[PDB]
Amino acid sequence: SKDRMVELLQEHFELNLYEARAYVALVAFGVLTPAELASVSEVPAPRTYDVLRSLEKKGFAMTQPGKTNKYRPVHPANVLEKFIQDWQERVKEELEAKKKAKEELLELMAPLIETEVPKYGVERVWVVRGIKNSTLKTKEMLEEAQNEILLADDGFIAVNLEDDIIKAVDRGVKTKILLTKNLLPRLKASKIIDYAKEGKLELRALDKFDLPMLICDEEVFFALEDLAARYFNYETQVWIKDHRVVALFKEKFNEYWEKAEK
Amino acid sequence: MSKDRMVELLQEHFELNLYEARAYVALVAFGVLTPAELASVSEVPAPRTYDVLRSLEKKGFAMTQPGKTNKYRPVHPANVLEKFIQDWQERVKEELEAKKKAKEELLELMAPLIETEKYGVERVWVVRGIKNSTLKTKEMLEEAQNEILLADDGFIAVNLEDDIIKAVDRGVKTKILLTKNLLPRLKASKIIDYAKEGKLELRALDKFDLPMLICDEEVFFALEDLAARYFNYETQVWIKDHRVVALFKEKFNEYWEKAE
Amino acid sequence: SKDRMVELLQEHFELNLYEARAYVALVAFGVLTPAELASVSEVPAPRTYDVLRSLEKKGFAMTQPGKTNKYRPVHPANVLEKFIQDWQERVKEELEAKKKAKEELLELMAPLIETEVPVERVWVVRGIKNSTLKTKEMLEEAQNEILLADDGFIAVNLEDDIIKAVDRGVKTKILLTKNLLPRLKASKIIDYAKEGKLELRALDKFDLPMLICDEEVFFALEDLAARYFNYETQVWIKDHRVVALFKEKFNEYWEKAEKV
Amino acid sequence: SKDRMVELLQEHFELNLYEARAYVALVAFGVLTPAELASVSEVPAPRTYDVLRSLEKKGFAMTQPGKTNKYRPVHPANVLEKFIQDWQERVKEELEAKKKAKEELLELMAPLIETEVPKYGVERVWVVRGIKNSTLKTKEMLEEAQNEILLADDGFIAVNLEDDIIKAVDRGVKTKILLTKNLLPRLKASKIIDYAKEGKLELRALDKFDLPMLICDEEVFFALEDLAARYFNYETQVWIKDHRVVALFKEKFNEYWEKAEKV
DNA sequence: TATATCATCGATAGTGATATA
DNA sequence: TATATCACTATCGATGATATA
Repeated sequence: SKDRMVELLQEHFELNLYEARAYVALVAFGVLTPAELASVSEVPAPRTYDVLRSLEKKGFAMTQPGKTNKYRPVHPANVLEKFIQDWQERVKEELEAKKKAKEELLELMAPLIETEVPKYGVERVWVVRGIKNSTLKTKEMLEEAQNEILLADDGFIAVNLEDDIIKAVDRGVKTKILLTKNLLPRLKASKIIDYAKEGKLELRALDKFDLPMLICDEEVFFALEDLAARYFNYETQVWIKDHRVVALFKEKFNEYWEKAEK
Repeated sequence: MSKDRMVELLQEHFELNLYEARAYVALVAFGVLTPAELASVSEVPAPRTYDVLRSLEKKGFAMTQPGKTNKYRPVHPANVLEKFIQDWQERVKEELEAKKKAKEELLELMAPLIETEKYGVERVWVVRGIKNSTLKTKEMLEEAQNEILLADDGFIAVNLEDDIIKAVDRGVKTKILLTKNLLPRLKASKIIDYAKEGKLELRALDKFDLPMLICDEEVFFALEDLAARYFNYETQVWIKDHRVVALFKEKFNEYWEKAE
Repeated sequence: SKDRMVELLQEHFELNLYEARAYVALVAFGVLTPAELASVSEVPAPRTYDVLRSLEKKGFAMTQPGKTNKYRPVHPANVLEKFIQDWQERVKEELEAKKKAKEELLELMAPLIETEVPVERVWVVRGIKNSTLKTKEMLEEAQNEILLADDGFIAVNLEDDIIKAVDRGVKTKILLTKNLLPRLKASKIIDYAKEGKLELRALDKFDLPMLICDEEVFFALEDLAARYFNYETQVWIKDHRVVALFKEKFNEYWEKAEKV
Repeated sequence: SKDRMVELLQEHFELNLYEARAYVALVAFGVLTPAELASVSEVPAPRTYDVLRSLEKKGFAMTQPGKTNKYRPVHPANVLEKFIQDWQERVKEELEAKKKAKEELLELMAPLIETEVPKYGVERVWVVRGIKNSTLKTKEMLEEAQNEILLADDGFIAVNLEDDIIKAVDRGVKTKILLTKNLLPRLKASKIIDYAKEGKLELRALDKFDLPMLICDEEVFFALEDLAARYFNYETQVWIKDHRVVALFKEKFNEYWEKAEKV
């Protein structure tokens, strides 16, 4: 059962193999010198000196310093109990430290904490050119619109999104639709005209506007004008997610909005 | 030191490594992240983001977002951080109980070995560390038969009130000299009950250079070296010799004439 | 041995745990044997020898005349000061190697660089600290107009590029926040401002800082999280309609700005 | 060469192999996609994506975010210079941090600084037995005595150390020698008695004192009385280095001293 | 014998390669 | 073609064994 004594020492009292063996030897034989320890234990001769000295610091042994160091064991009923008590104080301090750390981390993370869940990533700028990619990107904006939808279309949009707008409107999203006159001839409803008549959305027409745009909440979608590209529907478009930037486009839209209607 | 301070604290007290700590701040910062997005916005290497995010969920700091494409959300700091300390307090409670079990079992195993602890023919021993003072002074108290002279600076016999009271019950004459700063510790103590009841003498003094414990013909004292104390390696001596004890006893009686 | 001393040593003086402890021990006790070091410290006995040998190689300890392997500490005032000196020295050495490398790189990349003309009309730059990596190209390419509303990051340290553009007869309007004014003391921009070579106004604040050069515009987005990680997004757009839009906003700010 | 450019990038601009290769490719070809980068560089296909994004953050590239990310290089004349400048600020901050750390370490170590050289160790307690070890230990005390030497000998000190005492005295060490009367018969004529007569040291004799001791400065050397052992000269002796403890023994010596007879 | 040193393990952490629809 | 993951290196620090004179 000496192995058991040694086993319980390493596991619950911060003693390593040799230190555990050394202490067990002391209790059993009483007073030992490093050399004597080597002959009655499994502690290597060369190590018994620092192992006994080690126990000395841990409170497991008392010593007679001299040419020949004598070591006697502390009564296990004392050292073992003293340890647990000491251990409990160390644990209390570590607990106080973890709690302090938590309070600090919480104050630091307060400003950084984000309650909005990123819908399709953290990117706030996206460059689109394809007809497919332009369509998907626009559908995302409308699908995620919550407050307002401002659409100034001259025809740069590759797809008719009557259903996506109407789906957005039925969700309670305020919608303003601005069209060029020579799009109405192809804009026979096909709803929207219906929703307009029913006052479910606003619909105004204008002959000319140079900066067509799609605004959804705090996002804007616009093209970098390229007349040739627009024909091939490969015109470069930009999506931006920023209230400052969108607020600017929103001012431009309202300038258009107050100038025409049919 | 804002973000980095957060990564600092996380690594120091919540067992996250550097990459895990960074990953968690990012999650909290951006709400949701792909392993790719994480590598992009953070100093966690791309090839490591995958395992790093998997390690965070296993540690309870991150949850795998519904569906696919490997999207991870952070567990709210108030939740994970509070939960971590709880579970840690839980594991500590478990260990504290295992220690108390081990002690009992060890004492059960060491009973046979200790025929005598009659503690030897040696008349001098050294003990390292003031925290280890009572590991010897307790044996002095239990063996005392006639006299006890204790001038405590707060370390000689800390938490040995019961052994002192017991010795008194055995008819050992006891004189206790304390520094006035130790008085409050004696409020609910049973020692005052014995002092005013005249079972032992108890006096106080602002300070005295040489704290000591005398029991019969034994004496215990500490040396004084600043460096040694910084390392918890102060030297304390126990001597069993009538001439030397008589010498220390004279010093005690000098102090005792100035107390209370 | 305050844990904080060992802490600082590891953080700022490139000692490992055992070495940091060893050095405190030396200073504490003045002279130590490898054996004595292991005894009084938490440095393993089997490691004290190399650890002390490593301390001398790092200049923190000197080998006592001996010869029985006794080690003394180099006084903190000496070793600590010398470490910083040598570190300042190595940094000076590296700074020169960097400037050499730069020159050599520019010489090697010369042949490659004939592919520079800013087809694409939009680019993104990460980090407000990287703004000028693009805004510098804008300024040098400016031919007709320059409209700069700076909050302190748009065109930091680009005074010379601005002055140069003006010299080429490019009309310049600079709108600054009043907190940046002191930075212009004796600056050459004021010399041109007072000489009527450029307009310079100040404003308490403005939401959308920007740089307009000809038909190009440069601006930053605004996300707190992104800034914590040095990953703020900045956009460069080359489009007359969009520039016209931003120029309208600029002219709104410009109508409210102090003449400076 | 391409190797030289990549080599200077890794060494002085905090770029790793792939990042360095990637940047050099950008400068050479202008605008690249991750897939394009793989076909004109040594950057592994699977890595080109995170490698290009990495440069993006370091200020070595500009990007068009989209399904297919396009990357353009920053002009090396700009990023390289910007780097050196940024790096100089980081070193500046680090210097302030090292210096601050130094001020604190100095304040913390001030009380701990030790000017006294041990000579024979840090031990302040030593247990000695035997003539050899008892003799050597006493010779050391006398060798290191600087201020005072107090000797109360009844014969427990074993070997006669007249020469070690006289050597100490000639060094300017104040010496008080207290002896038992029945040890005087063995001291004439040599040598201590000569120094006593010449008033180079004090010499007093006393019939009885129960606690013999050797005091050197802040060290005391005494035996744990064992008459049987003392005959076999194997009596247990203790050496202690402490001003408080030595001060106590010194009071006892002085008690004996005021009771002894001169010469 | 009592001085003086080595060997093995696991975990970081930086860095260049490899694998799956 | 993009995603997903691995593999090697050196250092640390913890722990159990070996080497001189």
